[PDB]
Amino acid sequence: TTCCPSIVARSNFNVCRLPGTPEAICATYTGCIIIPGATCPGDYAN
Repeated sequence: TTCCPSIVARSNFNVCRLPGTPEAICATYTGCIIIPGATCPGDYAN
C-alpha cells in the first residue's frame, strides 16, 4: 500500500505512475512510502 505525506505528494505520485514507473521509484521521487500493511500512519495520511 502507498501512503503519502501531503496531497501534493499524492498528486505527483499518481502522475509518476501514469507511464508505469515502479512504485519504489515514485516513492523516492515524491516522499510517499510503500508499506506491507494497509493502514497508513498519521504523518502519511494522504
